[PDB]
Amino acid sequence: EKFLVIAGPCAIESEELLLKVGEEIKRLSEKFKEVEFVFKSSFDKANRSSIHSFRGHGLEYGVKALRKVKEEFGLKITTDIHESWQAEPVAEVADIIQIPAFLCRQTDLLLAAAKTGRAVNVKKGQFLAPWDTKNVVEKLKFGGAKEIYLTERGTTFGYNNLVVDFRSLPIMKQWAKVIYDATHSVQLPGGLGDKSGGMREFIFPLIRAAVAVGCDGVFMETHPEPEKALSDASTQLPLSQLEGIIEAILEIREVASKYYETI
Amino acid sequence: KFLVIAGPCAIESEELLLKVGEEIKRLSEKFKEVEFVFKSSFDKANRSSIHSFRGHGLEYGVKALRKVKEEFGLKITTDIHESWQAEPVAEVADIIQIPAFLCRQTDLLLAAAKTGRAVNVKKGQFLAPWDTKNVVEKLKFGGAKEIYLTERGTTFGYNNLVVDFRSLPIMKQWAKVIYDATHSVQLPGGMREFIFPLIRAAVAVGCDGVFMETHPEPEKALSDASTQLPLSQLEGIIEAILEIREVASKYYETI
Amino acid sequence: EKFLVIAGPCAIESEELLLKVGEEIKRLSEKFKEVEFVFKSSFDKANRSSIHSFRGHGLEYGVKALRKVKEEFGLKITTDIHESWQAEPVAEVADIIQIPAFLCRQTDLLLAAAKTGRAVNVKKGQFLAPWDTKNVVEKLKFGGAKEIYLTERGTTFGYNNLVVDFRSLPIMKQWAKVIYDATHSVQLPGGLGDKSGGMREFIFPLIRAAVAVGCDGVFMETHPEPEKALSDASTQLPLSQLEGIIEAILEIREVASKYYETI
Amino acid sequence: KFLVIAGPCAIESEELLLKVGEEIKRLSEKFKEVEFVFKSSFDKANRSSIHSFRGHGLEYGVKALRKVKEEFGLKITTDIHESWQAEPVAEVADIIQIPAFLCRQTDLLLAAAKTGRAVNVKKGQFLAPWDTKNVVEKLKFGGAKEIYLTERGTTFGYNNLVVDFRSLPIMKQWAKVIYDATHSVQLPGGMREFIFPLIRAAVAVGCDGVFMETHPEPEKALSDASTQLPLSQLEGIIEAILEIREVASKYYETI
Ligand SMILES: O=C[C@H](O)[C@H](O)[C@H](O)COP(=O)(O)O
Ligand SMILES: O=C[C@H](O)[C@H](O)[C@H](O)COP(=O)(O)O
Repeated sequence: EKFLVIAGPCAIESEELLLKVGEEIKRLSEKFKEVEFVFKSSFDKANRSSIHSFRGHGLEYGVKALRKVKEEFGLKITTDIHESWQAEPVAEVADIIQIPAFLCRQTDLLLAAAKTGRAVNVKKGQFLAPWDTKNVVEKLKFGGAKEIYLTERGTTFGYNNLVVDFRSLPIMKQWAKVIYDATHSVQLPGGLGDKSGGMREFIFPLIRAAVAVGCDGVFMETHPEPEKALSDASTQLPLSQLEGIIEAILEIREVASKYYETI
Repeated sequence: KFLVIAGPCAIESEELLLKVGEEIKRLSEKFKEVEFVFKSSFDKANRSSIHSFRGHGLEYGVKALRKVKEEFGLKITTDIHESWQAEPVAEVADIIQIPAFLCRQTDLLLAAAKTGRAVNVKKGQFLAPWDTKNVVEKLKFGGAKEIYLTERGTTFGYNNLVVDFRSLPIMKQWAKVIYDATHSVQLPGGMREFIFPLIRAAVAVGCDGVFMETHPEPEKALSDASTQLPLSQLEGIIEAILEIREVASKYYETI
Repeated sequence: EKFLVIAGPCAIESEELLLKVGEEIKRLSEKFKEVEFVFKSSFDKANRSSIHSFRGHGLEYGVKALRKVKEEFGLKITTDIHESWQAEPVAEVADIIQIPAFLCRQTDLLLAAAKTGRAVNVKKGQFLAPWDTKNVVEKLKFGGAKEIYLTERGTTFGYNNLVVDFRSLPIMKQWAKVIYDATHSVQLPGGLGDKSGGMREFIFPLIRAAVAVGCDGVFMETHPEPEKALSDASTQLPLSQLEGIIEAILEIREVASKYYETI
Repeated sequence: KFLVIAGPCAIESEELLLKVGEEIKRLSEKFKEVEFVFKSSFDKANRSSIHSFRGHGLEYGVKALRKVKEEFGLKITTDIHESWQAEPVAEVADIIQIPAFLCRQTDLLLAAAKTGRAVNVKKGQFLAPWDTKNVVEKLKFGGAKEIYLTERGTTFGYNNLVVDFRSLPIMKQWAKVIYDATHSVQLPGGMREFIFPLIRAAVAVGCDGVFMETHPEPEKALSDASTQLPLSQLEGIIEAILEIREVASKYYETI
C-alpha cells in the first residue's frame, strides 16, 4: 500500500509560505512516486500555551490558502479542526480532517469530521494508552468514517517531556492505519515556559525507528527557515532536509518491510 | 471561606439533582463556614465509548440546574465543551468548569471568561503544575477575576493517574486551588478506597476547596460509578476535612 | 502504637556531627515521649552518582561513632548496609537495619539482615509498585525478620524527578509498618549532573500529607548546616527546624487519626 | 564489529548451555561480521519471590561457562551481584555484566573494572540517559577500558517499561551501546510480540550490539519464560538486523 507522507508548515503564516513549501512537496511527489503526499498546515493554533503566541489568520483565510495549494499543485490537503462547526467548511478543501491530540476524546468533534465523508486522522492524546484508541476508531466508524488514521505523537513522561512507546505502532495497527508524527514526538511541552521546547537532533533517529517497526506513513512539519517560524520553531524541519529524510525512510522501510508482522 | 463543590457526575434527571440538592442544602446549613457549590454535567462529551451515557442535553440540563438553585438557593457549576455553550450556561452557573482535556483550548477559556462568571479549570493530566500560570493568564486576559485551578491527577504510565501534591502550593501562586477527590483516583480507560485518604492529604497540604462527586447509589450511576461517593458519607468526610484543615492551616506556607 | 521518628545526618561526616545531632534528638525524645526516636546516619554512601563525591570513613569508624551515640544518649540506632557481609558487624549496634532503595530486590542482602534478629526497614525502590512490596516482606519473614518496615521514598516520574503516590501508604500497610521518607521523596535524582538535586520547600507539605493519610513513622535527614553537608545538601533539614516539624506532624496525626482506615 | 550477546537467561544446567552454545557457535560461523558473546546468569539474585529459581551457584555456573568457551571457543559474559564475585567470575567472563538495579553501586563497578575485563552496565530503570556519563567515569577511574551501556527500558508508571530510543544516541557519547531486546519488553512484577519490532527500531536508530535471551523451549525456562526468544528464531532475527543495519548505518549520526 502507498506510503503516506504528510508534511507542510505547522501554521499558515501566509499564503506565500504555503506556496513555497507546496512547490517543494510537489517536486518530491514527482520524484517519490511510490509515496502519497498530503500537504498540511493549521489555519489556527487553538491550543498555544500562551495567549501572546501566534494563532493564525482565521479559518476563512486558511481554507482559501489551502485551496490555492491544492489548485496550484494538485496536492491533497489536511488541516485540523477544533470545534464541531469547523468540520463542514474545512471538509470543502481538506481530503483528511485532522483531530488534535488534546481533543481525541471529544465525541462531537470526531462525529462532525466523520459525517463529512472525508478521511479522518486522529492524533493520539498524550494521555491515551495505545489500546484505548480502539474506541476512538469505533466512534469514527459509528459516525460514518471509512478511512481512518491514528497518529503517534508521544506520551506524557514526567513533566514537560514526551516519550515514544513504539509498541503503540503495532497495537494501533489492529484497528486503523498508523502515522508517526516525527516532529511533535520530540517536542518538550511548555519547555520554554511561555512556549513548548524540542530537540531537533532526535527527529531523524526516531523516524528511522518508526519505519523499522512499521507504520503506514509519517507526519513532518517543515519550514524554509524554522528559526523564524511563528510556531514550533525548535521542531520544524528545515525544508531543504525533507528530500533526504524521505529517501532514507523509504530505504529503511523497504529493507525492513519483509519482517513487518501480520496483524 | 473553604469551598466544597459537590453533586452527581451527570444530570441523570433533575429528580436526582433535587435529591442530592436537598442533602447539600442540609449540609450547607450545618457548615456555615463552608461555601457549597452544586455540580453536575449536562453532557459527558468525552466518554471513551460511543455507546456510553452522555446526558439529556444542555437545555434539559440548564433547566434542572435552575430548579436546584431556585429550590435550594445553592450556587451552581457545570462544565462546557465548546465556546457557544458558555453564554447559555452562564445563565445559571455561578462557576463555569473547563474540562481537563480542554484546559489549553484558548477560545473555550475566553468564552467562559467573557460571561463574567467565575471559571474553574481542571488541570490537564498532561500539564505540569507551573504550566497552569499561562492558563490563568488567558482567563485574566479574557476578563476573568475569580479563577480556580483544580488538581485531578497526572498521567502516570498507562491507565493510571498519580496526584503530585507539590502541585497545590505551586498553583496557589497564581490562583485558588481545588482538589478533585473523585477523579484523582480514577484509572483512565478507580479505587474508591483512596478517595478519603487523599482528600485528607489535600487539606493537610493546603487547598482552597475540594471537589467531590456524590450519588445516592453510585452503583447505579450512569457515569463514574466506581468513584462517586455515596451521599450518606458526605457529611462525615466534610466534618473530617474541616477538623484537619483547622489544625493544619496553622502550617500552610505563605503564597 | 508509638509513632516512629527516624532522623539524623545523612552521612557520618564525623563522630562530632553525630554527637551534635544526637544531643538534639535526645532532647526531643524527652519532650515528645509519645514518639519512638531512632538515630540514623550512613557509614557509607555506596551509590553516589559521581566517583568524586563523599562516601564516608568506612564501616569500622561508622559503627564506632554510632555506638558512641547510643552509648552517650541511649538512643536507638539505624544505618544501611550495601552487601551481605555488612549485616553481622552492623547488627552489633543497629537496632534497625536499613536496606537501600536500589537494593530492595537483592535477596541475599535482605536475608543477611533478617537473620541478625534485628528489625529491618526496606526503602521502596523507585522502580517498585506498592503492591510488589508484598514479596519483599515475604522474603524477610522467610529469613526470620519479625519487625519489618517499608519506607516510601518516591517513585520514578519521568527523568530526574520523583513523585510520591500516597496511595502506597495504605497499600503497603497491608503487610508491614509504613515509614514516610520526607527528605528523599523531594530529591531530584542526578538533578545537578554530578550530584542529585532537591526542593526543600516541599518537604513540610508532603510530610503533612503523609501523616494525614496515615503512616507508622517518618524518616528525616537533618543537619546543623545543610548547605555544608557532604551529601544531600539540598534536602537535609536544618536541625533547628526539627522540633517544629515534629510537633506539627503529631498534631496533624492526632486530629486525622480517628479517620485512619482499618486494614 | 557488531556485537550479539545471547544465551539462556539462567544456567539451568551446563547441558542447556551446551545446546544453546552449539547454535550460537553455528551462527558464529555463519555471520563472521558479528562478534557473538555467550551469556547466562549463574544466579538470579533479584527475583521478586523468595520461592523462585535462583540457580546452582557461582562455582557450578563458572564451571558450565568454562565448558562452553572450551568446547566452542565463544567469548563469555555473566553478571555479578556483589564485589567479591568479580575476581572468580573474571576467570571465564570476557565481559562482566552489572545488573540494572546495581548500576550505581560504586564498589561493584570498581570490582569489575579492577579485573581488567570489559564491563557492560545495564542502565537502571530509574536512570536518565545522561546520568550514565557518571557511570562510565566510575569504570574509567577503576581502570576499565572496554565499557558498554545497555538499554533495557525505563520505569513508565507501575509494572511497565518504555524504551526511550533517544537514549541510544545520548549514551553513545561516552560508551558503546547495547540494546537489550528481551528485558525491554518485560513487565516488572512481558510481550514477546514486541521483541522483534523494537530490535528493528534499535538497529535503525543505531547501536553497537544487541542482547537477547534465547532458550530451546522458553515455555519451560525457569526464568523469563514469557520473554526468552525460541532458539530456532535467532538466526532469522540476526539476519534481519544485519540487513537493516547495513542500509540504516549510512544515516547514523556522528558521535
Ligand atoms: O497541539 C499542539 C502542538 O503540537 C504544539 O505542541 C503546540 O501548538 C505547542 O504550543 P506552545 O508552543 O504554545 O506550547
Ligand atoms: O541512596 C541514595 C540517596 O538517597 C541519594 O538520593 C544519594 O546518595 C544521592 O546521590 P548523589 O547526590 O550522588 O546523586
